[PDB]
Amino acid sequence: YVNNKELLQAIIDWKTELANVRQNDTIGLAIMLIAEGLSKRFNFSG
DNA sequence: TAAAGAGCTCAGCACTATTACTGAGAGTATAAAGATACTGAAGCAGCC
Repeated sequence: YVNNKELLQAIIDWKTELANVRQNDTIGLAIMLIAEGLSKRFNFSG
């Protein structure tokens, strides 16, 4: 799906900003992505 | 002797405080996981 590392980056960055409102959606798109990919796991998707 | 006091405490309907107790919530950091048939109607598509 998606490089875990870049996600660490984005979230570190929203950490730093929340240390000041919203967050980037890059990480949010990736979240949708990973949710939907897990959905196709084998116990579920049944 | 026996009708008649005044009270000693036991059925019989609540009440408040209770006690499991079921629900709402908040933590979660390995993975990449298909054998109708027909008619019709606008839209699309090429043309002088």
